[PDB]
Amino acid sequence: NASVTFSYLAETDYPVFTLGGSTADAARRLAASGCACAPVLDGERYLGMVHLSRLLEGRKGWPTVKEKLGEELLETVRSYRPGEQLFDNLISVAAAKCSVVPLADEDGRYEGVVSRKRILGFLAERI
Amino acid sequence: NASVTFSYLAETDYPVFTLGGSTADAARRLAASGCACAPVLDGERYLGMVHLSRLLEGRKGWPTVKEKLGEELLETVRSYRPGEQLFDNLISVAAAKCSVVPLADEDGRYEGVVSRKRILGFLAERI
Repeated sequence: NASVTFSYLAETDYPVFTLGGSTADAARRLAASGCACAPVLDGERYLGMVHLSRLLEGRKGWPTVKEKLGEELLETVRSYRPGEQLFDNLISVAAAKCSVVPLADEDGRYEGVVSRKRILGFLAERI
Repeated sequence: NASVTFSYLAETDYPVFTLGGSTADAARRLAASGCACAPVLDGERYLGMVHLSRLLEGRKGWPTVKEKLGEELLETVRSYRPGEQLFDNLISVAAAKCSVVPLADEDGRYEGVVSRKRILGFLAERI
């Protein structure tokens, strides 16, 4: 399977937020969905990952309606093109803080995520 | 390679809770630590995994002050012995809901966890 590309495991049924959007919404959706982190877009462009731990940092409750998803909240980690080879990149994917890595095309347009869970499921059948 | 055991990747710096403990504290600790789920013990004995999403189910924000961590909240998923072979069990580990699997000895004493992150990092070195 040496030539298998990130596209193979792409998922779009994963929480994704928009820059300037509701942080209360974001925190709730992350916590409810079993995800510690999710991509944040500006229009179509992937900008960064936001972590539930960061949204709840310092406070005792949940974000209020007024709180906005700023760029300062994001970890602007690398993305992968859907057409990149998965097996050229396992070291970096294993090292990523978030258990999914974001996919973006050549213009930076978000194309979903790939999870460590699905990568391991694929490898387990062939290792 | 072939004969590597779960023990090799075992981690004990991972959140762990105790039966009857504060659910609001547990939920707060999960969210602050970047973990969606963690083991719950009765003494040293592993009982099951608890999920942040389960703890928040039907709560507005945090669990109430009086709520205690009871066994009906747990996913009583399988554990692995530290001496079991990793390469005999990748399919089930990849399939687990939680991104970690609990280790327990022959008597069910909790011995840490093994994460999908560490397993993938280990594989990346040899694929």
